[PDB]
Amino acid sequence: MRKFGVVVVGVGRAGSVRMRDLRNPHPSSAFLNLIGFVSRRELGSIDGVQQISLEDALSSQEVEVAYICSESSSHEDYIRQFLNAGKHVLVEYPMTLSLAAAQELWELAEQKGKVLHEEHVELLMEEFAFLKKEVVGKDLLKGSLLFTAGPLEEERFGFPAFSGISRLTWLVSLFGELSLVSATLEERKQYMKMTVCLETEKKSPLSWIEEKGPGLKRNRYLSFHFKSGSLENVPNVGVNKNIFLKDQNIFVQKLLGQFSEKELAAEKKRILHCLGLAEEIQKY
Amino acid sequence: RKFGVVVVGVGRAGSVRMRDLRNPHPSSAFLNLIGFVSRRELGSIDGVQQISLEDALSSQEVEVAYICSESSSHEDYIRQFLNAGKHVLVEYPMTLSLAAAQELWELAEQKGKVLHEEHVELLMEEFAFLKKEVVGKDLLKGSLLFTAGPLEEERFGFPAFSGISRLTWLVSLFGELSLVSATLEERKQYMKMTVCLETEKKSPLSWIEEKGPGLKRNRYLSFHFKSGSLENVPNVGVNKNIFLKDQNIFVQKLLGQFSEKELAAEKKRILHCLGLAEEIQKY
Ligand SMILES: NC(=O)c1ccc[n+]([C@@H]2O[C@H](COP(=O)([O-])OP(=O)(O)OC[C@H]3O[C@@H](n4cnc5c(N)ncnc54)[C@H](OP(=O)(O)O)[C@@H]3O)[C@@H](O)[C@H]2O)c1
Ligand SMILES: NC(=O)c1ccc[n+]([C@@H]2O[C@H](COP(=O)([O-])OP(=O)(O)OC[C@H]3O[C@@H](n4cnc5c(N)ncnc54)[C@H](OP(=O)(O)O)[C@@H]3O)[C@@H](O)[C@H]2O)c1
Repeated sequence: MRKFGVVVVGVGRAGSVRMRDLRNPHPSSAFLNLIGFVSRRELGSIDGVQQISLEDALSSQEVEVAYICSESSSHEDYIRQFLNAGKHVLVEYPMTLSLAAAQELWELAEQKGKVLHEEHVELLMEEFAFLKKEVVGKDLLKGSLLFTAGPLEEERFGFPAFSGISRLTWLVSLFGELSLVSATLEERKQYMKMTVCLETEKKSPLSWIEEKGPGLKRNRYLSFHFKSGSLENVPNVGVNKNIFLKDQNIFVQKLLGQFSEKELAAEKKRILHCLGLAEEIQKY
Repeated sequence: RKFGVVVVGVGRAGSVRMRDLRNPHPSSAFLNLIGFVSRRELGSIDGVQQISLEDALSSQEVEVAYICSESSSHEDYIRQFLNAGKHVLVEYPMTLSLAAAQELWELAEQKGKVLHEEHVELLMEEFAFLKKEVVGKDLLKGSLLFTAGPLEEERFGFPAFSGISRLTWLVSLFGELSLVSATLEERKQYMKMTVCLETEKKSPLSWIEEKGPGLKRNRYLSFHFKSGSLENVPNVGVNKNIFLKDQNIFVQKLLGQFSEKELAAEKKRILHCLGLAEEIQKY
């Protein structure tokens, strides 16, 4: 059995889940081989997995795939280094905090012949499976999505339109490419609220709000209105199941060339579309 | 805006279905389990009420029938519910003859409803893996053995049908297959079916179903390619809601989320297998 060598860079929340998924038996994982991890800190060994240096990780012929799971701000730096070193790259969203940087990195992967992949577990959640099915038949009059959470260090996870690009990705996936009508932002040092206004190609208004402050329980609130009727809640649709694993599975399919050019292009377009809006929003 | 569902036949399959309908899941959000139908008088499984075949066919409220009874009665129930105007999900094998399947597909088509043969075996982790391993390859020779306990042929049918799941793997992994030969041993409480198939590129696949007492339900698999071989599926973890996952495909059909191209490819495959099961039963 021919397995790709993997190293997980940044052993945080995201990183731990990846290591655990690699180490447990699954179809995706059968094709991979976790050779070690890279951390800014001196950890030694997580689950019999050894720490290894950035230096030795880029060097190694054994290592063919880098999972970048560090804070958003360092993503761009690491992606570039691993692509230049000749490795395939999986990176958690947002892949970068600028459109131009994303463009450069895709173009580099393309040139170096490797897969670059922005993880999007939000598209694999139950809540979204349901919405994908509910929206199918419909023509949206107006709609709104609010996400609340605790404070987040912008110096390392970036501006909220980037840190919450997942919410945007929903709206884009559900309703096509969107354009920016306006965007306001309140800050107050440890609170913050971002109010965005988007339109769909058929010119119908979507509202997007991210609120982050202390005492705020991570939550999602959603309301869609169509010509046929409205949806005020997602109903109880059960708990999310291995969203990260599932994303690994898409990545391995890429490594194996199981997706079409048509498909890989649609995805690239979408990712850039969002990164761009995040930027357009941050300007306004 | 939920479809009314009734589960016909409360066995192992039927229990799973009712549990999955009762629990909160994306699929299920679109369905509404109205009742079940049983040859026996059960009363109420989980606050779900028993309802007659008669009142089940009558009801405007009931729009979908899940047929989960023994394979022998599938063809009977499918026809009745399709005639009564209901969409139909049926567990494999949908029928025990090619001809019957063709008629029932043609009936659904004419009545404008979805008919769906369940194939949870395509949703197993073991298959997820094979789907990826096979992708790059050119198969020299290959073999698949499945063992289990005895099974009443009068009610689950001939083994090529009761194990059409195994065939559906080989077909799904290696394209449409042809029959070169097929032998069968019996000693009444034991049985072994040895089949030989070829792929379009004319390379040999062996398929064996063994059923007898004291035999632990098991699968054994060996593929040889021009590049190398595969003697085991490695530990790939346990299966996860294969039935729910099938329901999901069914609902996607109810919402028309699949293309004509896709729905066609699936009908073709299903019939290709039912046909082979028949050609094997002949020989
Ligand atoms: N985890 C999720 O649920 C999730 C979901 C979607 C997207 N993401 C994305 O995934 C990336 C990482 O998110 P995350 O939630 O994993 O970030 P995190 O838990 O805050 O960890 C990020 C980084 O913190 C460093 N670190 C410093 N002190 C640490 C400590 N005491 N414990 C753990 N790590 C520490 C690690 O780098 P070193 O090991 O080198 O120090 C680690 O890579 C972000 O780009 C985020 O946008 C995460
Ligand atoms: N088991 C699986 O994992 C599985 C997987 C794929 C396909 N299938 C297919 O599922 C269909 C049924 O298979 P199955 O495994 O569910 O068969 P099963 O559990 O033996 O049930 C079949 C029928 O037996 C009747 N029955 C009579 N007495 C019973 C009792 N005491 N307890 C439970 N049921 C009793 C039930 O009908 P009444 O309620 O009307 O009495 C039930 O519908 C077949 O086509 C099989 O090929 C099963």
